[PDB]
Amino acid sequence: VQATREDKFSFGLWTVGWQARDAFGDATRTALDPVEAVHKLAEIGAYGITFHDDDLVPFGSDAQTRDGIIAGFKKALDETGLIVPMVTTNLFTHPVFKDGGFTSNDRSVRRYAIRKVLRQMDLGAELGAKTLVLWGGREGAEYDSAKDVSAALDRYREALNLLAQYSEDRGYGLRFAIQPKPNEPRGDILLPTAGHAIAFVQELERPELFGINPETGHEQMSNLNFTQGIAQALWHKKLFHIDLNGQHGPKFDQDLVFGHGDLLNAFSLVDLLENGPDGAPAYDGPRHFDYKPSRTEDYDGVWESAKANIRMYLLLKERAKAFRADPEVQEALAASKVAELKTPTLNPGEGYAELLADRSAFEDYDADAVGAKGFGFVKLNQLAIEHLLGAR
Amino acid sequence: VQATREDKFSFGLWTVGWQARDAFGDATRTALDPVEAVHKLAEIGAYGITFHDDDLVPFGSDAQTRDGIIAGFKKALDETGLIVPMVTTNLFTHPVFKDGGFTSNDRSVRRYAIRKVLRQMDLGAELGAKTLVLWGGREGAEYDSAKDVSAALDRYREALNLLAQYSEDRGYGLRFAIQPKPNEPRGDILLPTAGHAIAFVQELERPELFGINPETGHEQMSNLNFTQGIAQALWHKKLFHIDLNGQHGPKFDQDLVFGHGDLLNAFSLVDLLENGPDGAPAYDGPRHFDYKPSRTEDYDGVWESAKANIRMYLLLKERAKAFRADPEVQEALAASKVAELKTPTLNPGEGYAELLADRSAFEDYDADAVGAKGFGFVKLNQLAIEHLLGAR
Amino acid sequence: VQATREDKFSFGLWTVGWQARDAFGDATRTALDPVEAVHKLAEIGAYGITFHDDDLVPFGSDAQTRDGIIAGFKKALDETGLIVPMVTTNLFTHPVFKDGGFTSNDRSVRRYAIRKVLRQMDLGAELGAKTLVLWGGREGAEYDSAKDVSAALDRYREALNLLAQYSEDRGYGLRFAIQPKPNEPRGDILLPTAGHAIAFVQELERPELFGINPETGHEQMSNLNFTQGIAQALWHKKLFHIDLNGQHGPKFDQDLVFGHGDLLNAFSLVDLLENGPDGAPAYDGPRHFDYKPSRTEDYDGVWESAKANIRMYLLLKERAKAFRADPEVQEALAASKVAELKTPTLNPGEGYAELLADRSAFEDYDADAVGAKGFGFVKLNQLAIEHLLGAR
Amino acid sequence: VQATREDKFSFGLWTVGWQARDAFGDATRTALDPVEAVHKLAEIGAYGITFHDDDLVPFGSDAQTRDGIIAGFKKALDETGLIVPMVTTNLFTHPVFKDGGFTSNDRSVRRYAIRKVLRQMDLGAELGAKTLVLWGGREGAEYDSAKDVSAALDRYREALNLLAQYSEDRGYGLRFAIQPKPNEPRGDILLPTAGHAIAFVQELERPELFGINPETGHEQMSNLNFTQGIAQALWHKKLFHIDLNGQHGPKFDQDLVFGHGDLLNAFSLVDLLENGPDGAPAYDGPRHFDYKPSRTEDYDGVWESAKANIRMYLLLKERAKAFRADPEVQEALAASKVAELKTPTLNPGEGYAELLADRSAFEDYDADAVGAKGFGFVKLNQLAIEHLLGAR
Repeated sequence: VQATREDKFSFGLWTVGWQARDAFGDATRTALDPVEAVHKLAEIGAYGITFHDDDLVPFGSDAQTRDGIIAGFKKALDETGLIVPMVTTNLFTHPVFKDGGFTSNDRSVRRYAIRKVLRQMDLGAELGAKTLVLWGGREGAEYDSAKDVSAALDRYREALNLLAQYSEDRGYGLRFAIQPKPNEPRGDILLPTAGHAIAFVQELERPELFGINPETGHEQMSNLNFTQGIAQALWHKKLFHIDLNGQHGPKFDQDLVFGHGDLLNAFSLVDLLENGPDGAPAYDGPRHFDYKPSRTEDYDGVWESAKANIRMYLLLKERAKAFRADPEVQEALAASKVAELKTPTLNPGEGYAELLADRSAFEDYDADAVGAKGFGFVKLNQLAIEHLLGAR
Repeated sequence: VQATREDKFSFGLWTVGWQARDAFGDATRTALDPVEAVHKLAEIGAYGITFHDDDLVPFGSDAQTRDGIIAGFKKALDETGLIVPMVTTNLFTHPVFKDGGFTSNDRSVRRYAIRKVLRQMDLGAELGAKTLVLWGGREGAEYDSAKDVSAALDRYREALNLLAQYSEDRGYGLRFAIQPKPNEPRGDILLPTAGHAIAFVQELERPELFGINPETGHEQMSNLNFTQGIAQALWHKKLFHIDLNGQHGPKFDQDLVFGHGDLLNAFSLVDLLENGPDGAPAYDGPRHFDYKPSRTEDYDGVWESAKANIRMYLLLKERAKAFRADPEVQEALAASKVAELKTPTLNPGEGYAELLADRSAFEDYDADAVGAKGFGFVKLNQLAIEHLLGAR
Repeated sequence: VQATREDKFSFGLWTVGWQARDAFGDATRTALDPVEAVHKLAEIGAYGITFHDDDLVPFGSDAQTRDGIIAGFKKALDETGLIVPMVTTNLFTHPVFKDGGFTSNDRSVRRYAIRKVLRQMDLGAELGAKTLVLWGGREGAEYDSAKDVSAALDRYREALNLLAQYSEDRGYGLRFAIQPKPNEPRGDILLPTAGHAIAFVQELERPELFGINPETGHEQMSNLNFTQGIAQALWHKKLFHIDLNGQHGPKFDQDLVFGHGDLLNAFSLVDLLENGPDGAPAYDGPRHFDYKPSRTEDYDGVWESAKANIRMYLLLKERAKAFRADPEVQEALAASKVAELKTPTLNPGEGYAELLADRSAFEDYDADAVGAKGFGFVKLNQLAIEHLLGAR
Repeated sequence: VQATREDKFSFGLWTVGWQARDAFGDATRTALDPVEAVHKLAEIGAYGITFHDDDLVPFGSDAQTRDGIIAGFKKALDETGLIVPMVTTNLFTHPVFKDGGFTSNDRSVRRYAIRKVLRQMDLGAELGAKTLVLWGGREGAEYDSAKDVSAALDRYREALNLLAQYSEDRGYGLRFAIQPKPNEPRGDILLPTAGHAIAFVQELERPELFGINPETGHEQMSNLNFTQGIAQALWHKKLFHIDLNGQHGPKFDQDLVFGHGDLLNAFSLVDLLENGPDGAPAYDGPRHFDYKPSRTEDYDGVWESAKANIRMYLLLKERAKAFRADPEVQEALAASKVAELKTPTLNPGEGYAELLADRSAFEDYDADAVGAKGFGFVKLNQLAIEHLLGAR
């Protein structure tokens, strides 16, 4: 197939730009020029590009340089038609953030971190970004007695309340998306799952401005069901953005191409995002790829891997639609009573009083006869997979 | 040490009463009489006993039979002085619940599930229980297409709103605590971690009546930090109850004695609960043990294991107390800046305008000098362990 | 695609016959009659059936009874043309085996364990079985001080040496296949991975008679690469049998249909077993399915799930073949140097003296230049996945 | 507690020398001078130091430089009395090794990796090292079709056979220790566990010169029981060296101080190594710490962490000793029949025929009666933890 701008495929500058310096070895690729990145991505079908302040402008660039870089970057966008849907801030690389940005034990670091973000907000607003992604990669601990979690949540909240305040006052219209991750680089990161992140956001001052940006690999690092977590995020209406990639369970963060890790779950995820109610997608934001071209690859492998992300999503989309359109699947869905879950448990107007009065719901209920009937889930699963294999 | 009623140690009837029939073998123990369990627990120092409806009254007992059991039960409670702080309902054993209770795809099962729970609420309220624990062990799926999560959350919420209503109307004054679990017995369980359950609870009609009942091993099954998740539950003020046990990371649910799994996390958990703010404990509900005496043991091993739970908690408590009263530990805390996280990042009355104005927060900030100072976290962790080891 | 006797699909009596009584609920299916099982399996295309002693003859049947059952069973075999390629012994269900069979701390249980297996060997010999599978499910511990691992290995070895002696004296011609599992039902099981089992077998008196029977799901419970461990087993020539099923990482043993867990790894496994050395399979034994029909299914679900196992294998086989026959794949394989690994590092007759004399292997070697060339592994992976999805 | 040279504590130069550049941030510490490291370690009680060729001599130093560095290093060992018990080679950092050393698909890289190692062998022999540790960090893959495992094992073997030939011919008297790791940095590494490494070594030309160097965190990354795995290595007599550190289950490689991860397992481990047969340790080699001072620390934190390792080991030893010496433990050990596993299952000269004629081993055996006696394992376990806690 072919990607259109309506597919809304976006990529971070740090994805195709990863030089491949891992925890155990040196970089295997030279630095990627941002203008070239813009050009290369425009060519493969991306509709937008994202970045961390520091991916674009080298940490400690004088005003002249910074200004210089931005203007060249704006031209490239101009020329290519790519947009900047989201921007983020690097609060994890520099040694000053070793104990965190917003929740560093050191108060001076917290103040500095806020300033660094305000500044990226400005650039973001100027480039037309709608979302500010916040990844607290250094928020956490290696040792339990080293971090007061309650105080850290207070400080995290305190910093976000301020960012919302500023954005609203400057009229930036940004939405904020917290990105949860269980560990790496800290032994344990605060807001470890999509769940914890949603619960937190609900405690902010203007909760309507905050949501989450879950990443496939992060939930899988804890062996959780990504599709199921996204289904909950959508239920809450907190899916502000999504990062797609691949992972092979609980181990270091792999950042593989989307669909190169848990293929079955990548299939069900695409199905959930696209085969939304009223035919339409359940999610309309950017389909952002936060992945890394393997260290064994050169620049050709890099563009090949960028294209693979798009091809995987579109191939899966195609099979998810065929799946839902199959009359035999329709028959299996019915036998499994998937849609019966959408009908309220109670009849309209019934409350506990009427439920208590219904002998058929308890006193005369034959639990044994109901318990003997199967749901036909295995057959339904087998049909889904045969659709994925293109065998039907 | 010896346990006092003030310690509030409670056990489920199903813990010391587990007959040890696992997934691969027959029971190794004969059934425990509930009255006998009441007497034995009182004798080891428990202050309360809890139970699932089906633990006390065999599924399908006629009313005469059920009435008799309840009366003998109440007599034992009376005579021993034990209380019933929480009650729960078995919505997972009978074949009828193979696809869940409140969220089964089958509508009639959902109606029956609610009635089973309402009936248990009556019995709980009559025994004086203050909390109703909800463990949706069968709410979930083995295959992604078999369950509409959104519809499932709607149905879950629909059942919970009804229960709150009934309780409030009857003046039962119950609090509801959802118990999260990632998997087992379903491939994936809905509301998999404490975070997911908290975010869900926030969407109910009367959220103030709802909290969580997190279990040590359950969060460890996802390799998450239990103490850190408890800290967040406390920050939200949703820790209504707690289940203590042991686990060895991601594998089947072991239900070992508390402290027999991740000892270091058990230590930091007791520190968090007892050395709360203002000298006093941060948590005041029951310290409930939801564990299982190993299948290799006989009734002597069962009582030994019940006592081991209490000993474990008291030994860790003593060490946590000594830890904090150690001037060397205090000095390390000060050097690590733990308490400085409790100081607002912003000055009183300071807003973004003033922050933007502070050149010491950015323009004149020496990130490099700050970045080079060590936090002394290792030394702090070492003192903590020397206290646990009784080496200090 | 349809199954042939040549495909060698076999199933354990205990797979389709699993009543779905799990660690948290009652059985949802009635007992399956063995003669019935033989007939149904013959019908779906199985070439053979396997069983534990206790699956066929209920624990403690008198000889008359036992004798009667065997006679009926052999008749069913006869009529359908099904063989018994492997047999095993239940050394895990009965309470006497709570601390192990061959490695129980209790000497009398160890003696009894051996007698139970000798007895099963005679029956297997009688039915024409070629392999004796040994799954030491109760060998291991919950606590480190409870089991002397060294002594346990001595006793595991003592028992196996005896079994081989007996088989060899009697002329049974059996091969012995140890089945590794990391945990469940015990906290930790002895010989936890394919590797631990192979290393152990190398220490027996007649090692040539011993190999392993690895199970997809068991290696995945530790997050290991199943295909890669099978490759090592084949390298050692110790792959005597294989148990296929599905699993979703580290959690309780799921026993899903083959290919319903890690699909990518199911694909690479079929490629490995089938696209062997010549053109011929690299493995010639039974393709045994050790799975469980989900607890939510009735007998229609049971037969559907049996067929799904065969269907997944044949579908993956078909795509593995197509993958290897593709010119574009051939090209990608050439660019990634997969086949260059098969060429010795040393030239014929070269030793350390000649290597040391080669300035080009070190002194004049341009490591920087070589390190800059890409392997094109992502592209190769992408072609494989597209073959799997029937996209090419 | 004080460390003596008889304790044999060793540290890798790359441990205290780790500059704390992780996968997400820059170094937080400056480089450590080898000579200084030597003086500092001597000072905290270590008996020896180890290093990777590239840790001591910067990759690509001329012989003049190389020679100079070796001379100074040699002086420091001289003055301090420290020895070099083991050396290793860096076959993972440089980009050329992106697909492995010995198993790179590129033939030239394979020739080069061997040369790199022969050279390091020379230096090792000159400094008196007795063990060559091989950590195949880059041997493996991210994608199944990219690496022919069988060909890889052949090439791994070919390289090792040459190394042993050379050492034996030059009369170096080295022992080779393969260090297993499941993943990181490759998606999956060849020889993922202690078990796989042991099986592989058994296939070499001179297997008696080869063993393993297992690391605590490596086995825990797969959630395996490190103590039980060491016990197996000991049973095989392949424990040639051991790397101690801490880890919190399946996640990135943490490399915490020994005992700061799974503390209960750290305890059973010291017990296994020290309370060997007849008072004497079961293991005699170096107790090497392969850990990293947390990224949040400065040089102060670095030395602290170095001493914490020694401290942890000595405190555990002390408690393991006391545990075993306790008559109450001695009594519990007897009741649990731990030592009965040491008695052969068979009587002297007893074979299959005598066992088949023994009616007490089967026909007249009361499995139900034996199945009901408890093993008293929880109680023994509780005694161990009370000893660890200093409460006994």
